[PDB]
Amino acid sequence: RRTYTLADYLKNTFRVKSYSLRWVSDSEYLYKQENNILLFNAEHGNSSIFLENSTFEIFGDSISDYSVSPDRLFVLLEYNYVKQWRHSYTASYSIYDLNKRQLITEEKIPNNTQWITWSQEGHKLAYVWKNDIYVKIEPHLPSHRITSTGKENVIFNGINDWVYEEEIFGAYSALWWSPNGTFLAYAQFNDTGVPLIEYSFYSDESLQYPKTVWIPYPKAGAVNPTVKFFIVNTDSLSSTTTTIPMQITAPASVTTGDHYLCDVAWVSEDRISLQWLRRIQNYSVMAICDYDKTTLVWNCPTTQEHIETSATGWCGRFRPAEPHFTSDGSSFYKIVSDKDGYKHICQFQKDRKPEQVCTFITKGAWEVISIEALTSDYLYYISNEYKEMPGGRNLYKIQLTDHTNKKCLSCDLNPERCQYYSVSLSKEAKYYQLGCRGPGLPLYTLHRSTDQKELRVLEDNSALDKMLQDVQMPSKKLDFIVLNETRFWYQMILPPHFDKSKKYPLLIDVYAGPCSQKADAAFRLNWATYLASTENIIVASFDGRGSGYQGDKIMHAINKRLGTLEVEDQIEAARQFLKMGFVDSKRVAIWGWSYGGYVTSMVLGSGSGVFKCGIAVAPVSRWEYYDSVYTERYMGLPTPEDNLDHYRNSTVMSRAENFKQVEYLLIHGTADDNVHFQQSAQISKALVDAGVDFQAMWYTDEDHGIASSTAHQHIYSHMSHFLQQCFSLR
Amino acid sequence: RRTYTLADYLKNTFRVKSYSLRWVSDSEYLYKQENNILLFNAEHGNSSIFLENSTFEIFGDSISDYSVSPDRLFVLLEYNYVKQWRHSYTASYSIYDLNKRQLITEEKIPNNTQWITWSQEGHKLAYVWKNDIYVKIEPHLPSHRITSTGKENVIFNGINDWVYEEEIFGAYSALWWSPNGTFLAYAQFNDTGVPLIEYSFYSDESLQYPKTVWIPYPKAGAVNPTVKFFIVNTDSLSSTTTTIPMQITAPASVTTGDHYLCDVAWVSEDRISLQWLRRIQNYSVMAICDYDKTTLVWNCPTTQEHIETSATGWCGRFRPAEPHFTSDGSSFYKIVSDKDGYKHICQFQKDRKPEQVCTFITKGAWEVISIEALTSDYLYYISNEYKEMPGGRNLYKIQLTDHTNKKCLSCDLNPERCQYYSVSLSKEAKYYQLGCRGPGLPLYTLHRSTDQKELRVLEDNSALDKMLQDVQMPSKKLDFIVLNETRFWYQMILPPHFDKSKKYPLLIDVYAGPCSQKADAAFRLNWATYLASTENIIVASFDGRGSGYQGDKIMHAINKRLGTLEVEDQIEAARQFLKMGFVDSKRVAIWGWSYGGYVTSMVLGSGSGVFKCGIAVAPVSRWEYYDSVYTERYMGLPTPEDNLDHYRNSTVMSRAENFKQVEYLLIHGTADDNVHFQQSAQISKALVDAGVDFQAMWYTDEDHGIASSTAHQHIYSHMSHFLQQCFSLR
Ligand SMILES: *C(N)[C@@H]1CC[C@H](C#CC)N1C(=O)[C@@H](N)C1CCCC1
Repeated sequence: RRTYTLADYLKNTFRVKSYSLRWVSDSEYLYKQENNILLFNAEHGNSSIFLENSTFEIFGDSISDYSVSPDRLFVLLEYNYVKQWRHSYTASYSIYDLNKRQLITEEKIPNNTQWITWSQEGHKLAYVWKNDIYVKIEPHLPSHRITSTGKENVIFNGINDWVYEEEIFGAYSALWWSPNGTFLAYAQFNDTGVPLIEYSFYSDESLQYPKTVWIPYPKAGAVNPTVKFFIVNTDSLSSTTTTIPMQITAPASVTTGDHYLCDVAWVSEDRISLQWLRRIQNYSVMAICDYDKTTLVWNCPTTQEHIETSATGWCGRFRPAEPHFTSDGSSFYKIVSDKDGYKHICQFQKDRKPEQVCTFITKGAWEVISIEALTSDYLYYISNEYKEMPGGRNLYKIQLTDHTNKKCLSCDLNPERCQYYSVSLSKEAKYYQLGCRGPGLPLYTLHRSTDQKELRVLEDNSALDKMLQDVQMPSKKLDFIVLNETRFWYQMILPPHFDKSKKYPLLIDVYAGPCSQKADAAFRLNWATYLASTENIIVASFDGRGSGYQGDKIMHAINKRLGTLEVEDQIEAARQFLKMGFVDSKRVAIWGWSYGGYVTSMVLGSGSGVFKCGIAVAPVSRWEYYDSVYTERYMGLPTPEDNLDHYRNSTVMSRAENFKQVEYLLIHGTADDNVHFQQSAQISKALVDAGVDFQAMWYTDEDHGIASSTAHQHIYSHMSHFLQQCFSLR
Repeated sequence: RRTYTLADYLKNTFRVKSYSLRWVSDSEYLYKQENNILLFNAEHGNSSIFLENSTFEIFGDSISDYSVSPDRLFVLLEYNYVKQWRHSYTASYSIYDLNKRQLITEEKIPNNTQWITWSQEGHKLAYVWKNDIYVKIEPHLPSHRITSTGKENVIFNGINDWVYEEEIFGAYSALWWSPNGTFLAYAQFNDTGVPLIEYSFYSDESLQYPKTVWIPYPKAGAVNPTVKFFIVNTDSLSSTTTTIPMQITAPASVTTGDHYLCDVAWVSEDRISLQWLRRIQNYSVMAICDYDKTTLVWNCPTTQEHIETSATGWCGRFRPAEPHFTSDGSSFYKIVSDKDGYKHICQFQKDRKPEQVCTFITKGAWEVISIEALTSDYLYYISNEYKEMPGGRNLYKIQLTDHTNKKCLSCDLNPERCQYYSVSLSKEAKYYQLGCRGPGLPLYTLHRSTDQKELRVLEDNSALDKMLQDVQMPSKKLDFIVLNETRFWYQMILPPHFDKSKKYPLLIDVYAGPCSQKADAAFRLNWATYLASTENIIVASFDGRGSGYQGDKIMHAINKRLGTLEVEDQIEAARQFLKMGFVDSKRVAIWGWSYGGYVTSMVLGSGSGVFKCGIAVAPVSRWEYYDSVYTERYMGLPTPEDNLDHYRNSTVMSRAENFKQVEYLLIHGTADDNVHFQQSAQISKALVDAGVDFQAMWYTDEDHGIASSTAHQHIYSHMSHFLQQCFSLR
């Protein structure tokens, strides 16, 4: 008879478990249990201690993470983790020798490393420190410095500058070991002409004068950083004081103007795959380069060029998809849009072919989410094909020799509980583990790939289940509405004993950025759960135009003009929800974070009269303020020669007037390096000039995520009270 | 039957007039009428046009201000006024030749002048541009550059750096023409070791990357700017390419460590008065320097040193008072504390005298506010002696030859309407104009000094009076309560038909900084007027310890420990108001700006239970964040060797917990160069860490005054709604 309190959410009262394993081979995996890394044998539950409750304690309680060398001989112990940006951070490291049973203490690794990684083979280490790359052929041996051009906020060797880390790679690392570890490829970035953004950091109240953080950040249209790709021969390190890395230069069709390095992918140890993109992500080129043993040079013949294009928008979902080469790198499978605009899997031959470079191996009005593995005879992938549910996720399997032999491996399993699967195959797909994120409580099981026999259940949230028994959980409808003759999915978090006859207040949850998906079949315990279970508020999300994985027709619909259709469609969907009867039209709200805050604001300022109040957290107010790689992908360049008009037209401040008809709560982090605060500061000023009263809230020194513990609780409590006040509740 | 709306306040519906004249001689004055400067004759209303509706229009509508040369031959026309800090700003200028009847166009004055001024005599001009001083013996003639060391944020010649402009001189100007204009004295400041504060400026939404403003600003304990005083011979300018200014060096008893230049005052043209202060404003020295015609040097013999001291706190109210020399500079009158700690007027002889340098010419448990004029036989001053009201202001007069011959000149006049006078005597006190700011509507009259005959009434707000007839104005009680056997005045803005039997909600208006005075007899039409006349809220202020003009016992009571007594006494006074019966104890609030916001916050965080809600605008959160000259005057140095403990003890964040028992609204300007925002950012963070919900509001690009038009209206509307919500009104 107890409800799901905001405290339950903020204090993470009801923990949801999972089974994050690490395939160490084609048949064994590592698993952390009671702070003990155990080696498990897929097949027979056969287990065994790998690292003990012990070890980890030497480095006290600061052991941030661990990385086992592929040959399982050493373990990297991360500690002193200091975050910086979405994925970047610096730590301290120690190499533990499993065999000799103790910490290597000789040629230690610098106490402020920005990135480190094992080779794919033995115990080779490559790490970036002070923006320069270093290599240690073996843990006990000394470091060999690979670069020295490294310089803060200027030259990045082996790590990404701000925009690359955020918009292109989504990772800090810019290193790539070749298979067998002979070479080490890396990218270099020059942030020289890139302009700076500078925000204040107050720190402990003891700091008398606030700090100033500056970051080379390119806003739409600004000068971007530049790139260079190198591959260095890791073997010759012992015979020189300095090795000379060879450089690969981007293809001619990309060099005429600004461009980016899209993706890196080693094919074999004498072949590497590189994808390049033009600043106007209209065009993309994936070159395949071969190592010339004679002239000790890499060649990227235009015969193996391969061009990807888009006349509807940009390339790929957020960037060209990654290639998956056959064992002998003669061919590769890659997800690309078919004639109908549906992201599917098709085959390529190393050498390009005149307007027939592909052969689609998948067809349908659904899309392939990702290629999970490629055996010598099978291609395992994940799609949203089943039951025509774009919001669902299932694991499939096609036989290379026979494209008709296509079988779903999770569709049957638990149709009730599971409709959203995540996968994880062993080193050679002998076994696989399924992650049911599906409708019901998450369920983890592993199966033998041959016959799919479910060897055993790794984790079923029985524990959680027992607890949620004494609690009044809300439900989640996941259906679709049809507009202009097209299906448009949505979801709703209905409060407990939801009576379709009564009328509840509605809260629209938004994001709606290009290729986003807020309506899916995944189980979650968030603030929306609290809102329905205790405030009796229906929280609903709607994936409209410019969204999800439903073909380019729908996604590219927003091209060159954000702050348009995705905004309208959000309003339209609310109307449709009202027509569904059980919504108290006199109490409808809308909120969102980042892109979501933008749309919230764009909706509240639409004067549509449909919404009472709204909350925007770290919203974008006008695209010229946001970074280049992201903005330009959908908006082009903010110049009169391109899309300047649409830029200036989609401003939030341009709608300050319409805010008089709404209660608005603007929240922004003070140290937000992603969405600059400048954005909200610009919005509040616009409303002040418009004589529109509203509520604001800044979070001192908080990130783009406002995710520090106290801040996290504070911001949700404050928003809760805002809704309570707005919905006449409390 | 109509009330005084917030709109009346924000739109300045009911204008209050005045009569700001400019004595051009001992018998004529200038006055702006219908954008026409008219010359009036004191005695017979005899008027006459000086400058027409015309002239001013050439420079369109940007004519910011005008300055008439003392010999009335030329007029300085200011336009293109660009503010910067409390008093600083840059403009463009034009000199209009009254005689030749047209704008001088030859040797124009630089289009970005930081400061300019006529000599006290003819048409000599001295102006600062690019931090260097220039002189033009006559308008048509070319400029003679006096300094060249001038450099932005580093070397200031003739203008004050940030802290001097704000805390010492309260003006941008650091130039002083000698009488007869032979010399031009000026101060120079080196901001070299002074640290910088840097805030962001967003500007129009069109600016893609926000600006960063940096200002050398010394926070408590930091390295201060340094000073140097020079006097240059303005006569020799025509015979050199460069003149060499002579420098005066501060007295020995001030040079051992950090110090400041207190005040400058020309005695005659061969004698100048300079006041110096030690960084620890415990000690002050006023040297009198004489010009040596032989060795062409200025001498400041220690025989004419004159020392001012304080064993209770600091010197003067906000700094040593200014000297007023006799015609022959043999003696001077200066306001100083007497044996009982009461600021009174006493005589000094050029040469100091061993522990008898003074002879008080005034006694009493009241204080002399200021010395208005010194005739060869009379000394006109202003005090709060009458009716024992420290909150009142009257004009007095003592005969030098007979100190018994002391007569009040405004006490009788209009005891009902006027109790707060401002004065303005002609060049030689032949006539004088009185400014009744008193209880009733302001009244301006001028009298002939001889017999005090009121020649005529310059302005009585009959116009305003007629309008306030159809409006329900609140009243203002100004009385005192007695604590620990001492009188402590307060005031109340009682709503219209105020019934002493009913119970109204109470709003405490605070400032309470050292030597402040919120309870006085001056007429005002502010937000407090709206609050009483329309919301029926009683707005009251209370001058407690460390306040007003009631002797050093009361003012110095707060020495070395701010955030103490002045805070408590504010709570005590609220209790006393509650005991007065007509206050609805269940709805008592408190608000304040700058120092006032500090106390509001210190009170709300006192957990005294006496207040429901409170609003703090641009508050100070801990004294180490505020500037040196101000903070140290009352707090000493933030070192363990001095007062570090009291600094750390009087923090607002140190009381975050007690805020759970109160609704708090924190407002701060984004471009506040005075109270750095860092202060509020530090407060909000403290509350967030304490898990205390509250309301915040930033004002993009607003000053310390948040006084831009739209911001002004927005911030008061927002505060009004906050109180309405808090007082269950609205
Ligand atoms: C706000 N008014 C800030 C807070 C501290 C200091 C005070 C007081 C009273 N202050 C000031 O702006 C200074 N500059 C003072 C100087 C005299 C009135 C304003």
